[PDB]
Amino acid sequence: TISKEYHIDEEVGFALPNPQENLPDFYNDWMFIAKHLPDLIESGQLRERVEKLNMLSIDHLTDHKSQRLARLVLGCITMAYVWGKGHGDVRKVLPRNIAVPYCQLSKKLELPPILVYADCVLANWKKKDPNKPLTYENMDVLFSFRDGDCSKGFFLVSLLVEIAAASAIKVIPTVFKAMQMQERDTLLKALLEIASCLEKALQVFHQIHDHVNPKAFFSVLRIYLSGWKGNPQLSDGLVYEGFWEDPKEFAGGSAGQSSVFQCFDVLLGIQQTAGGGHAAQFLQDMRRYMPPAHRNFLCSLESNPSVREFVLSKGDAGLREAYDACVKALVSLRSYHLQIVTKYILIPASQGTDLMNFLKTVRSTTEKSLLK
Amino acid sequence: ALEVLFQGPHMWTISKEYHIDEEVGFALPNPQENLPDFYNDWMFIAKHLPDLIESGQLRERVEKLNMLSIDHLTDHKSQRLARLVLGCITMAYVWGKGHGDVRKVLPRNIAVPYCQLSKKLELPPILVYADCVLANWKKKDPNKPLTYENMDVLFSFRDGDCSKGFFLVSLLVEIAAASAIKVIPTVFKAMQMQERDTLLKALLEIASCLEKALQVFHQIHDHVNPKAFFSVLRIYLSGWKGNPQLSDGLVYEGFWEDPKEFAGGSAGQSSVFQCFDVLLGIQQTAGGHAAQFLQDMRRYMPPAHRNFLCSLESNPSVREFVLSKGDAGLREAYDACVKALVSLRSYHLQIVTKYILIPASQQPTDLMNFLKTVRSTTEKSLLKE
Ligand code: HEM
Ligand code: HEM
Ligand SMILES: O[C@@H](c1cn(-c2ccc3[nH]ccc3c2)nn1)c1c(C2CC2)sc2cncn12
Ligand SMILES: O[C@@H](c1cn(-c2ccc3[nH]ccc3c2)nn1)c1c(C2CC2)sc2cncn12
Repeated sequence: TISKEYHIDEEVGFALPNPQENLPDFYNDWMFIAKHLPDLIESGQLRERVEKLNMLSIDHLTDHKSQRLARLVLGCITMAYVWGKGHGDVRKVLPRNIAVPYCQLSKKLELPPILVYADCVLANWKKKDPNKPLTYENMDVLFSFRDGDCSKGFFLVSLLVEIAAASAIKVIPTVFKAMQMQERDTLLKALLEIASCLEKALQVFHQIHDHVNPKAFFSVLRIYLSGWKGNPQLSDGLVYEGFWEDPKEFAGGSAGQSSVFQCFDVLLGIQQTAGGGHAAQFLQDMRRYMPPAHRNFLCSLESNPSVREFVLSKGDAGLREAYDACVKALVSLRSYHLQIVTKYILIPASQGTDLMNFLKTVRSTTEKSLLK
Repeated sequence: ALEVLFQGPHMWTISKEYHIDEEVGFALPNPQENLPDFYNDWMFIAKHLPDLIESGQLRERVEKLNMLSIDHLTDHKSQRLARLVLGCITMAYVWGKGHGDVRKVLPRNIAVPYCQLSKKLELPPILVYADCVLANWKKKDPNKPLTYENMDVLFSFRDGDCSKGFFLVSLLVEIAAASAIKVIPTVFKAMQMQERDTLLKALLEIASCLEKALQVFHQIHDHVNPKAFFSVLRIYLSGWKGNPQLSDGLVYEGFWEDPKEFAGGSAGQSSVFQCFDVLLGIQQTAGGHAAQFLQDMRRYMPPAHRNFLCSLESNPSVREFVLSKGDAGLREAYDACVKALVSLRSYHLQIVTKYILIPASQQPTDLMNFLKTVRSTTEKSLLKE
């Protein structure tokens, strides 16, 4: 089994298991702002409340779960401060009373000082009833940006698909041990088990229609997910007052920072990060925005022999069929995702085109990996 | 690799799966000089680039080739030689005499097998540091040692291009630095086991290897001349990523639809220098252009060597360990490694002034800033000035 040092959970996988809901009393001033973003943004009192804060030390965040909650809290406040109401007026400087401890905590956790997928998706959740299962009805997010932003639906549906895909992670050690031991039948059962997990993850995906609406996603949520890397609104980046002299550019929160999807492309030999193209460059850059243990996990998978090369080298139709079942399940997920992105991004934009090409290039690379 | 999946990142030994040699390190040990007779048509062109470019017959000889299958390259060394052969021909075809006329399309009879072999080896279809430096060499006498006098390159671009000097001197510095690679497992085991004296001897041994590598560097003056390097060799090292001569990249006829952009051969693709920055916690790859360039150049390294660098990043921080000890001796040994890197990079800046900066001014920079930023990042990693 996968070492504890990789921080992969048996149940939720790359998601943070049982995230912390509240910070120690020393940080109640941060917690008040973060828990009241919809009202403080709408009223215009948010930027003032941030500017009125006293610079706190990160020294009172003892455990990893408190450090991860503080990252989500500070990250949500930073996005809200920079974008405000999201109708034009951008703040180009992050005050030192928040930027200093944000960059300090970010340096400790080896993550950039910007809200990432690991903050608003992997750590932004809770069970309503701990005795009930991990289903949409029994879950909620810790923070939202605005009322009606569909943040709960967007984040929880991504999280539920992450957990659905995570069921195949435990099969990875079996795949590599079966190749080493030359256990052909074991590798076939293992590849077929991974395919069924990825097929089950596509069924989970269907919930996106019931908890997100195109208008709220396109006109509201999108604003707060935006970063400052190649953005004309902050052409040189953001100033992290009292930490850096020059403004630093960081990419916004992306599902391209999800370790589960990157790990199945690595596992199946789908060279998503190879080729020198924009899609490959983006996905490689997004690894720097993943928790360090999860970034280490992906590299360890790349250090292991190629499952695709092994299957190609065997002249075994059954083994090729099992390998192709995994690849087909990934093409199916990415093809369904493209239809969702057409409904939620492409069509609302007409009532953008680059995101379609990025997803189509990623999907095409997966399709071209089929042995047949 | 399976053990690291079950017990976590731990580099107690350098596995053979990383393709690092005990003697030449990241360089390809004993590279193949000749391809099977099936590829003599490629070999003729590659071995005669100076004469074929100068005569004007080169582009014609490439266009006259029949598309050969990569199926007759069985071993890894033949595949690496074919990459160097095809890569050298591609650079010569694209640039020609290098005085204006560029070819924006690579013919399919060469581009198809080049991209096929490149896809197998997980490297881009452009000449990389691993081709013209790590695989472009041979021992004149196998019984004599790895010294400049007993070595030669397999391919050159033009007569008097100083390719032998530029490539072999880079290679000899690579091998000099490689002697410290075997000390890496000792460093990680000493930190795990809390063996303070062992870690001190290990850090001092790495420093002496990096100090010996600066002495090796001095040979650059005797085998390279500024005029030949600036007016000739530079042309053939140029790539097609952000180049105004091939603004959209190169067309790899019969392999890709759109023209693909790839960066030219760079010493920023050297795994030995990147691995000592990773080992010493010099965050060379951590938002600026210099950091982005060095991270991108990892995609141009052999896959096993790219995996080696990420495995080093997965292991605990030697810098954090040394900082946390309040031990002047351990800090002095750590600083000896960092100082040896600052010394190398400072001597290199003087070489780049002599070979690039001054020749550029004697005619009717961004690379200076890149090197200065890399050197500054190394200097700022010193615990005590
Ligand atoms: C409202 C529905 C959704 C929309 C509009 C949407 C949109 C997008 C966009 C625009 C990208 C491109 C990267 C970027 O610009 O950040 C992307 C990438 C991606 N999305 Fe979604 N997404 C949706 C739902 C989901 C869900 C539920 C998941 C499940 C985890 C998911 C997983 C991914 C993955 C893994 C990528 C990276 C590329 C790939 O591996 O195919 N998406 N998505
Ligand atoms: C004729 C002498 C030399 C010149 C003019 C020269 C020039 C350059 C240039 C222009 C770069 C910037 C990157 C690029 O544009 O691709 C560079 C980087 C570099 N060069 Fe050289 N070089 C010389 C000799 C050497 C030798 C002998 C080595 C030994 C291995 C070496 C090692 C490096 C390294 C490691 C880098 C990456 C940046 C760094 O880590 O400091 N150079 N060089
Ligand atoms: O990649 C993120 C994203 C950016 N945009 C976006 C970016 C640019 C845009 N332009 C016009 C619409 C639009 C939407 N949507 N989603 C994302 C998530 C974030 C929590 C981190 S969760 C998820 C699942 N599939 C994608 N994502
Ligand atoms: O990075 C490569 C390079 C580019 N240029 C260059 C780049 C821009 C220029 N502008 C005017 C002259 C000129 C030369 N020199 N060297 C390089 C090597 C390549 C074989 C792989 S070997 C080596 C050691 N130090 C650097 N290098």
